[PDB]
Amino acid sequence: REDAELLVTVRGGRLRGIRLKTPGGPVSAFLGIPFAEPPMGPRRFLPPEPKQPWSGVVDATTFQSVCYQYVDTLYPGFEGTEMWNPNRELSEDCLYLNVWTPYPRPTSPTPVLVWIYGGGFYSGASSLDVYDGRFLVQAERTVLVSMNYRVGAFGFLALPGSREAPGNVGLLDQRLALQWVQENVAAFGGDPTSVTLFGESAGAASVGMHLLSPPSRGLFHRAVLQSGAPNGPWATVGMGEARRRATQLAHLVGCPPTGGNDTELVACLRTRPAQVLVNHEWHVLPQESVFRFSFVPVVDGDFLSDTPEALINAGDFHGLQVLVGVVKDEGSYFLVYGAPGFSKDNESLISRAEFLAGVRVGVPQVSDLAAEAVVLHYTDWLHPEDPARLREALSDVVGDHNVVCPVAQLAGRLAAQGARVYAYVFEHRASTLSWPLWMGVPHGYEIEFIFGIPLDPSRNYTAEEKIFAQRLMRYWANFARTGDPNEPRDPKAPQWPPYTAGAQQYVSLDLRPLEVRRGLRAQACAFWNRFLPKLLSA
Amino acid sequence: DAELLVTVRGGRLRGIRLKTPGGPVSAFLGIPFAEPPMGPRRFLPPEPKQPWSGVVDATTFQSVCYQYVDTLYPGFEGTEMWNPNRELSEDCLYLNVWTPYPRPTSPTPVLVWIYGGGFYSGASSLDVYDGRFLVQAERTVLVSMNYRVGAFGFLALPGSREAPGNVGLLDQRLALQWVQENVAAFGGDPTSVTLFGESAGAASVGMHLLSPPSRGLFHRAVLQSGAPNGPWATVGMGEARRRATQLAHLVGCPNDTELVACLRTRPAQVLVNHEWHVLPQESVFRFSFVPVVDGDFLSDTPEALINAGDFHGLQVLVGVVKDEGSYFLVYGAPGFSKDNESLISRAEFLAGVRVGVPQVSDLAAEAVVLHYTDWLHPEDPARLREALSDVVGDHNVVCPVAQLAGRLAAQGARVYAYVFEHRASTLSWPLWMGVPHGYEIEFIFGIPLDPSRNYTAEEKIFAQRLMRYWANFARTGDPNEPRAPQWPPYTAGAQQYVSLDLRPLEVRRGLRAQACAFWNRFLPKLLS
Ligand SMILES: *[C@@H]1O[C@H](CO[C@@H]2O[C@@H](C)[C@@H](O)[C@@H](O)[C@@H]2O)[C@@H](O[C@@H]2O[C@H](CO)[C@@H](O)[C@H](O)[C@H]2NC(C)=O)[C@H](O)[C@H]1NC(C)=O
Ligand SMILES: *[C@@H]1O[C@H](CO[C@@H]2O[C@@H](C)[C@@H](O)[C@@H](O)[C@@H]2O)[C@@H](O[C@@H]2O[C@H](CO)[C@@H](O)[C@H](O)[C@H]2NC(C)=O)[C@H](O)[C@H]1NC(C)=O
Ligand SMILES: *[C@@H]1O[C@H](CO)[C@@H](O)[C@H](O)[C@H]1NC(C)=O
Repeated sequence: REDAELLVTVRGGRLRGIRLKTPGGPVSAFLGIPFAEPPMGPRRFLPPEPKQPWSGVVDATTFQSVCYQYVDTLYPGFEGTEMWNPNRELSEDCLYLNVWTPYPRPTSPTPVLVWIYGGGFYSGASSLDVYDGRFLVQAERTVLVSMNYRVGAFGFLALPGSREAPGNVGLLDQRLALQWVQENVAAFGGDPTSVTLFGESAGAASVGMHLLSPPSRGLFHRAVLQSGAPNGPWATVGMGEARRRATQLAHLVGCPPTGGNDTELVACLRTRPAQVLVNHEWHVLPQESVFRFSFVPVVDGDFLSDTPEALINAGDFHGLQVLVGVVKDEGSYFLVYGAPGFSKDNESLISRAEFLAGVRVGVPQVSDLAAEAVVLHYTDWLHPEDPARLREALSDVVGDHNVVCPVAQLAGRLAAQGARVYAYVFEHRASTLSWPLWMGVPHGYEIEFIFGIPLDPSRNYTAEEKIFAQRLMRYWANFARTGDPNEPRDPKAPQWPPYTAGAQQYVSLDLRPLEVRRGLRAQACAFWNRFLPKLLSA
Repeated sequence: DAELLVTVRGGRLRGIRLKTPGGPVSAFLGIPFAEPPMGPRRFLPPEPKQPWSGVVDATTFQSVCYQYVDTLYPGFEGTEMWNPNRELSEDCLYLNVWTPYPRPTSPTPVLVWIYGGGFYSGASSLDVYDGRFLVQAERTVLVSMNYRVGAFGFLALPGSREAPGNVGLLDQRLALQWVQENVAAFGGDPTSVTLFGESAGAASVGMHLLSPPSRGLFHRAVLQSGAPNGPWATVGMGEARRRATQLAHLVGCPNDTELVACLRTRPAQVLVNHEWHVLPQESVFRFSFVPVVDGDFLSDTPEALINAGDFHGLQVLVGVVKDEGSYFLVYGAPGFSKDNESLISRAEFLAGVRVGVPQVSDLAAEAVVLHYTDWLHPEDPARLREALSDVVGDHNVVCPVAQLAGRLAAQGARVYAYVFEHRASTLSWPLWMGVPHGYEIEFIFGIPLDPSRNYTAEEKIFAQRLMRYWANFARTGDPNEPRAPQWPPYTAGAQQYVSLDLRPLEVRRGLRAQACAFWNRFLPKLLS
């Protein structure tokens, strides 16, 4: 009749899961658990409501729908883009989370990893192949949780001050899921007193915002920020700019038939089909850029009482352990989405005039003086027009500005203000990687190793890549268990030292053993983090 | 001895025979080329020397123009070699001619030397400017003049006739006119005159390049460690008026006519004693009275003039020493001394920057600290010493010279560039200063051939090389010897220059190209 391992009772009612086959053995998965009431109709743009209790058994046996989002059509049928696109139907009914647990269920409380996906706050889903938790859970005996959260207008359109579209509800979705983990993870054998958040890109930025928001900060203990930071220039927006964007979107879909009473405007927005909002959301940006990020978290005093930059500087982070890192070529991926002269299908050897144009697109919304400063810093004046060099330099501009330097600034301030910080640069280019060689190790391509995807037999990774994947999973689980990625009791293994504002040490992650190195693009980031904001005042 | 008797338009001269290790040389030292600029003539353009009867005694150097005397390290060779070595006088407008013995009987190419000293000091009589070795070795005629410095040469009340400014530059021009009219009497060829100069002397040369009435007085130019577009080399009309006015107040003077008349009653030495504290801020530089851009001598700023010029038909030799900034740091950069290693702290570095780069905004200063900090070693004392040296040298010498070279080459000129990288075995400054500002000059003039001095045999050969490059350039506009690794022209693209040291010429690219992008391309956009 029934199998007890696959049955669990959470506060809301009963659930039935599936037994998953992994190369190392069985795992229990409960996929598609509802944690909020569906944010439908009148509940569009509103904070999430906790899921009301149910009778009978909910089947948590497959991933639920993807939240409504734009679908990338740049390179149709190309694996490099398609691997990030929705693999379930789009629905506004998307507030479900997923729990993976060992088979049989742990008998003593087990550390929990909670994954928050990225996608620029306009896309992403917990159901992507590359976020499959079955391999981590099996290899390291942790519980893994991932949630869906609203993106785009649905998650971050804000008319600040109003009750009908207060903004940041996508982050509130993440918080509700975190509250759910507190109240329920024990039922799966998980330890609500050992919860580690981790996420990549917009997911990392979200992790960081939970760090800086007191009502979230109580729901977890440790944090991992992969290739993103809450102080990233794309990651937040001001109350005014948020309103301008909300309002422009409304206008574009015929709402108020501009501005006016917020209640009327939002009610008119609620009558539009989801797909219509999605279709117009690319229009609301002030400048042509490679960062299609129309709606993102808003600094409005509520979720964030001040800018993330400010909150970081003012904060006491004693008793916090954090793991942070970046891939070797953060910038390259983004360049084929707009920068003149770039394509995945040629060498993208750009001209100097193409380089100058690329700087404005890769660093949108800075003054001409600031742009000049960028061009000066990144030009090699002994070779000002070498196409190969200009390509590399532009990739560095985009990467440094949007990822590496926000991450370095976060790491430095946290370390100096009480946190134990560990830092990495991921340098392995997958044998399976379908992007061209000149892109190096692009944004996003460490995730599949962290989740242990190369252990999937149907995939064609090398045996060394399997070993490497197992190393990374070990570091992450070590960090989740102890706050330290280092092998507890292993001495002949090279040691990963803490990152500090002075020595600035980090390790390289590739097939070779750990190599300790200094500075996260230190010269470059002094420009973005120390000088450029002073040029902003005067 | 008839070789020592010469008649110039003004009258008759008696010179002196000098010895060198290579043979004799004829020298005519202390020739008057202007009426003495004294009493009512203080601050005025030079008047041509009125003819004389009898024979001028031209066997010894004449007086040094009034100037501050450096007392930072009394008795120290490294500083005393630049101080006056004759008595001070406002009666100082004399020039000197060295020529082969016996005097050439066919037109010989002429080198004309303009000394540096921040426009506040210097003299043609310093040992290190001794023309005898160049003249014997390379058979040129060599001329050097004294020109008025400090307030006496560059105090300006723009618009006034009583003190129009730039008269020290006019002293230089008048001497160049003198050379046109009289150098043939010594065997010199007035159709082959090369100007060379170091530091403010180099800025002077460049200024003559950019001023049409001077441009007809010479044919080729050498600019050593200085350039007319240097941030210290000129002053705007308004700021010149302010500094003049402040000097007047400091010496107790109260209408331009009235002000200048009162200044003219003050002993020269009194003006000198107060010239230092008219500057708008503390600085390692003592540069109160400098050439003023007033539309007359310079119709525009040297920067503007350089950008707008057609320089086809010009050949220029330019260069710098390896460590331009180090020398200046011991004159007021906190934590610096010639007598210790000058290992400064970061706070001292930050302070030093405001002193090495005066009168720029905080934002500008921050940018300087950004560019020159190694953010992996932000506090290493040795690295900080080196970087502050870099800052001062880049800003004041290397990047103005680089900009001048690039623009001239891109606008028709043929440019040759060098970096001078030999530290003299006899150098009396500490080792951490490397090759400091001014210490190529003694090699160019062949001072190492003086047997009474203690240079090595390698060093004498080196000097001979440098004398040959320089005279080659004066004769043909090309320093190269026959095919020897060749010295290529400097171009805005390839940016090639050669290293001058004991080794053969090594060709390299870029005169601190990354650093000078900061000073020459970015920083101007900021101040807008
Ligand atoms: C490299 O590619 C870009 C992108 O163009 C597309 O991708 C190429 C691989 C190739 O398949 C092209 O036919 C595609 O159009 C090129 O930039 C484009 O150039 C075309 C023609 O000049 C122009 O109309 C587009 O606007 C350009 N697009 C952008 C984003 O600038 C680039 O020239 C290619 N470099 C080569 C071929 O050397
Ligand atoms: C290196 O020397 C400087 C200069 O000080 C002078 O030269 C020294 C060799 C010694 O003879 C001192 O007595 C001289 O004053 C030092 O900077 C000075 O430090 C003292 C310390 O109180 C201070 O009073 C002076 O104002 C400083 N002078 C300047 C120009 O900043 C420097 O500390 C020495 N470096 C060392 C000792 O490591
Ligand atoms: C907006 O309109 C609604 C519709 O009746 C009204 O109740 C509300 O008071 C209005 N909002 C404000 C701020 O006045």
